[PDB]
Amino acid sequence: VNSFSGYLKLTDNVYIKNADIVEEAKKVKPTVVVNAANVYLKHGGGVAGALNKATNNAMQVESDDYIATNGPLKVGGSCVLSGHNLAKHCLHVVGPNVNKGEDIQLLKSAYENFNQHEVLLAPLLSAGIFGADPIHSLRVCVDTVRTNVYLAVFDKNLYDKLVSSFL
Ligand SMILES: CN(Cc1ccccn1)c1ncnc2[nH]c3cc(F)ccc3c12
Repeated sequence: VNSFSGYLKLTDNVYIKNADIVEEAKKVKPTVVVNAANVYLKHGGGVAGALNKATNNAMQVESDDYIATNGPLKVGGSCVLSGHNLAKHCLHVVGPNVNKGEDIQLLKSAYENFNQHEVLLAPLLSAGIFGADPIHSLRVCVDTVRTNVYLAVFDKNLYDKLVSSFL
């Protein structure tokens, strides 16, 4: 039993809700919140900008030190950093950005990072300003993640479409 509330169950291990991931993170305090990161951990907009703003820029400060030490992530890769006031940990995952021409096949590799964590609160990778089709992202999620994932979808219209079109 966990504290996630109001989710629709899609499969054995995938759940979905219309929610603001920032507000869901602050209420749940999950062990892991997933950020929709880029390779530079520059949290300027989309989910990343919202999560970083909610940490009063502490996420960005920590991320800049991470990059100065380790260099950029790989597209499809991830790193674990602090969850600050939102979660125990933040798993920064880099899905391909279609608006940069990155290979959509890397979306599966991106979701594989979720399997290293038993339970996660996450957005749909490569959705929003990353330019992928969220229906495809949901399909890859369901077909790749085996651990328990709670997907927060900000846009109510999109959510209804994701639920209604799910196979
Ligand atoms: C993937 N996105 C955004 C998105 C874009 C297009 C269609 C659907 N969703 C999110 N997903 C879950 N929670 C979110 N909180 C957000 C707060 C923001 F200020 C900006 C973005 C998000 C956000």
